[PDB]
Amino acid sequence: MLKAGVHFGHQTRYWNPKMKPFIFGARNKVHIINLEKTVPMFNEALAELNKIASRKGKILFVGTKRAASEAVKDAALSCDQFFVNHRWLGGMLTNWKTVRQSIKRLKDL
RNA sequence: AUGGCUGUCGUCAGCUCGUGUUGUGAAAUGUUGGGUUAAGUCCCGCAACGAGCGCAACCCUUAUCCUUUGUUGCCAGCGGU
Ligand SMILES: [Mg+2]
Ligand SMILES: [Mg+2]
Repeated sequence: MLKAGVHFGHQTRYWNPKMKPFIFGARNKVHIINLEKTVPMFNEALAELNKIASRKGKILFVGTKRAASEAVKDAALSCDQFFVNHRWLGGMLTNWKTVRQSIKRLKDL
């Protein structure tokens, strides 16, 4: 069942009321998530996620921070899988048709 | 009442657009920020991504050197004084 050795929870106060259902925490000012509920979402997650990787995988691994950027430009970068490892230029989906040519310049370059 | 022309802030760094986003809306963002430039100059940052007019460059001149050209210009090495 549990696979996350030391991923436990995180984040002291700064919590978000909406995150009670998945919190069982306490230990020292910072709450532990609900290890026993995290996983039941690897079900459904990787499921409906796989259920469209076969329907034809088009993903986009959004993840940024000089502390994980290329730990995402990884076997994630590789497969049926796109990504963004730095500042997410805003409107890049909603303005893909202005940005599409921001690509044409990348390649032409 | 005007065309054309001209002073002027000021060769100051400014003025805008599309698309995206935001607000009920006038509008906003972009162009609020951190540096730096002569500069909206540039670099980082950034719900914006991109662009046009201005900044800059392309023009004249000046400072070095090469090619060509030697009269009306030049005289280094020559012969004539
Ligand atoms: Mg400019
Ligand atoms: Mg100019």
